[PDB]
Amino acid sequence: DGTEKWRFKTGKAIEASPVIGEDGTIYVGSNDGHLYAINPDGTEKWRFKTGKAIEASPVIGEDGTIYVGSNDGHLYAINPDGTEKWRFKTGKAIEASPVIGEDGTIYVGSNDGHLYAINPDGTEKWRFKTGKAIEASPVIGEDGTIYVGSNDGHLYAINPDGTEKWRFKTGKAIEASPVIGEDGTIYVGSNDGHLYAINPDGTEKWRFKTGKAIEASPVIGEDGTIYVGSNDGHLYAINP
Amino acid sequence: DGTEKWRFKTGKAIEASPVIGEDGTIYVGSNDGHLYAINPDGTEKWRFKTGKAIEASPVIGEDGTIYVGSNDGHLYAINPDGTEKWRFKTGKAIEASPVIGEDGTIYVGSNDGHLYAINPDGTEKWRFKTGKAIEASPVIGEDGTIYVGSNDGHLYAINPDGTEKWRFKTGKAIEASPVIGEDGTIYVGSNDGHLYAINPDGTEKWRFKTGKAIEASPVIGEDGTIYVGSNDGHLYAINP
Amino acid sequence: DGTEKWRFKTGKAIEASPVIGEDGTIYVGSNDGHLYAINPDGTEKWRFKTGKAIEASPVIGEDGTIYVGSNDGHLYAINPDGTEKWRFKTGKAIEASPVIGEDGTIYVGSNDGHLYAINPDGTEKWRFKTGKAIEASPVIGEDGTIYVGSNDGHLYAINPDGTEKWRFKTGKAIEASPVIGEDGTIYVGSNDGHLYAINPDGTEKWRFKTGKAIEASPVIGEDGTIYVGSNDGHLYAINP
Repeated sequence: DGTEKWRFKTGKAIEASPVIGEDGTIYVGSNDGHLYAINPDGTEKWRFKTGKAIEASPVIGEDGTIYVGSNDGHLYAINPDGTEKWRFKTGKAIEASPVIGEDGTIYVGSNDGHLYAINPDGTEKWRFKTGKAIEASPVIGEDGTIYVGSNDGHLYAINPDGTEKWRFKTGKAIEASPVIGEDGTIYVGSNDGHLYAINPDGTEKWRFKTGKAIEASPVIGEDGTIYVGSNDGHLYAINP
Repeated sequence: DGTEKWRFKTGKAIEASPVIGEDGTIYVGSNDGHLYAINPDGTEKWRFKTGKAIEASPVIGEDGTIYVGSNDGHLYAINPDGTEKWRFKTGKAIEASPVIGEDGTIYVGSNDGHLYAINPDGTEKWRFKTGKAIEASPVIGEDGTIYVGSNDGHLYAINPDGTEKWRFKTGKAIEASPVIGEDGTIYVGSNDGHLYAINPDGTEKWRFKTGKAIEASPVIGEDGTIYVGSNDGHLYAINP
Repeated sequence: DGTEKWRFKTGKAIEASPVIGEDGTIYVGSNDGHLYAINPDGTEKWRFKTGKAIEASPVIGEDGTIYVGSNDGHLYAINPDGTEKWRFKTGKAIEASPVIGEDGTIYVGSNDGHLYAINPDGTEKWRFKTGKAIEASPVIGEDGTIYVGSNDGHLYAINPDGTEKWRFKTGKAIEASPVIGEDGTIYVGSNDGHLYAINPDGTEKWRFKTGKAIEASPVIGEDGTIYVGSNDGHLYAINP
């Protein structure tokens, strides 16, 4: 019917989608700086205040921990009861959701330029410096490789140990996460106008030219077609 | 009497009107990336190479410098002899001509969402955020239909062959990806404030009005409840 | 492979050059629907909210009223203090700037097919119906005849009372304003690839064939030579 079941009021705009935990608790971040945990009936289970607006959806670990990045520059790990498990400070805002690896390692990009890998107990496992701010979420390959784009124009493939597997130079800032095809091909769009297809070894498979910047990730069809939007007003379907 | 006096070939389409200098010189930008200076007899005085297509007409200051924006993202200041005076870098393409203040400041807009005021020596006086139009990744239904929301305010349903299956008109730009439910209902938020529920055939099933723009995708719970946040501060829970 | 399977136009957000008032204020219309008044120091003087994107530059009249068309269908009249003086509702989006006659009448085209004549107090003096959307501003000859091209392919010559003086058929949509020579000749470019020169009585003086569509208005040199760019790649100089 499309009728309102309930509405929950936070202090400022909600910019990131909510996420539902396994017991039905709904979590949403708000530009008022708080992460909210809402019961299915619409009543606040708890709030948790960070220092500034939360732009990115939170992410839930298998033990129920809630991970959220804040414009205050910290990644917060929050217990299911709303108490603080730990906080991990990067130097500038965190604009995109963290990602959790198989072993529970939490990867998060920061506007300070680094990709951070954080242990389940909150200590730094390592950092990886790039040229400029990281705007989009990292993506993990089937073999444990962590791919991350940077406003430095480069796509970085990072080993689980923190060392560089390789980098790939595009002409201009990358604003969106890459996507991994069925055969390990890594697709990523750049402000240079090109959609790039990278082989798992870091070599360029091909590149597809549009007229203006590509600002959202591509998505891959059942038959492997890659669909990408461009700032030139078109959606492109590209043969593999 | 309508006879050809001459013709001047460039690389690609000429999109904008030419501009005539004080001394009869005709300036014209080309999609070929170049700014051409043509003499009154049709011979070429000089050309000037930008990195990408020029879409808009150049402007001439009082001292004769020729200003021209390019899709390469730079505003170029050209001396009357055809040498570069300076260049001013923005993040994305410049699609409209600059305009010049009385004190000689050059104002230009960029696809990076800003209006730039540039001092006549090519340094930045200030910038003003004018609002970037955002677009989101497309989404694919399980029958193959590709769904993408547009800054013109439509959700487009595109068939796998590239033909339009239908379009659904919302009142303002759609900034976040649609989300499809079990029964195939297509959910999408608009900057007009509504969450829309579309049937697979492109007809409206219902609409749910919130106070302000919806900027992030909705999420469906396991019992069918639709959750969505709004720029009005609320997270709304909606029945199917 | 990496070759293009197809492309689909999803609607490009258009923006127009800013306009400078006589006190120094810079005016820009935005994708988000606002007209922004920016002080010369880069601070915001005010913002005026329309319902959808503004695609054409504002125009300022004698008394300082600021006129701006919106994709919400309305032509707006704003006071220098950013208050609404009046609004005028057309059937569809307004894509090109208005023009002000010598007697203060405000002329504007609409995607609904009509050219509207509006009094400085917001009431409708008349409306002229053409077959398809009006994409480019009208032009006023020195005897007060108002010329407007239309996507229906005709150039229309309208008397100041709103009655058709004459129409002139070209083969396809006219996208660019016409231009009037000193002897009264009306020059118009068509998507049929021809530059038309039209006598004040609506008879055809001549036509000049380029290879592809003409997207921008011709410009007349001081010696009468007509310059016009073409999508065929050339700039043409044509004798009067």
